Amino acid sequence: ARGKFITFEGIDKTTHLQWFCDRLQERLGPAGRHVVVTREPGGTRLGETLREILLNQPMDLETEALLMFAGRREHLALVIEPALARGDWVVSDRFTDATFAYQGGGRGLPRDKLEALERWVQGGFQPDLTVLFDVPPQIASARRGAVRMPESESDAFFARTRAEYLRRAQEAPHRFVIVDSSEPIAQIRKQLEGVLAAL
Repeated sequence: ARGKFITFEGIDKTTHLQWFCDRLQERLGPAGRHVVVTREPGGTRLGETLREILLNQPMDLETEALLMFAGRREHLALVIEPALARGDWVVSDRFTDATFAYQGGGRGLPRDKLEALERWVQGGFQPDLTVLFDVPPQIASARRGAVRMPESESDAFFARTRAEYLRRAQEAPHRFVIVDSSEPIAQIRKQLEGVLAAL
C-alpha cells in the first residue's frame, strides 16, 4: 500500500514539525515504513536553483508562479512520489497552499491561474493531511485579559496571506487540521498527538 502525504503550513511551526516527524517515525517503524521529511522551496537541487533565481532575477508575477510550480513538479517526480510509491510517508514543510497564500493572497495572483497550475502539476492529487499553524490576531487562552489593538503594506500583505490560507483550509474540509499556534505548547502537542493517533 502507498504511503500518505502530510504537509505543514503557516506564516510563522518548525519546532512542532521536527517533534511530529519523530513521533511519526516511531509509529511507522513497526509497520516497516519510513518518513521522508522535506520542504518547499528547496526540496530538490533544481528547486534550490529556482529559488535563487526567484530571489535574484526580477520578472513578471506569472513567470514567478510558473517557476514555483516547476519546482513543485520536480519535487513530486524526484522525492514525494517515489517515497509514496514504495510505502514511505512524506512530510513537507510547505506545499501548494503556501503558493496560494503568498502569491494569491499576498501578491494578487488570480485564484483561477493558481488552480490551473495546481491541477496541471498534481492532477487530482492532494495531501492526505495538511496541518495549518494559524497565527490569529488574538489569544483565545487570554482573550478577556489581553487584546491586540485592531494597516501598513506589510501588515496588509500578512493579513491577506493569513486569510487565503484560511480560505484554502475551509474549502478542503477532508484535508485540514487547523492549529491555533498562540495556544500553550502542551495544548498544541495534545492536539498533534490526537492527529497522530488518527492517521
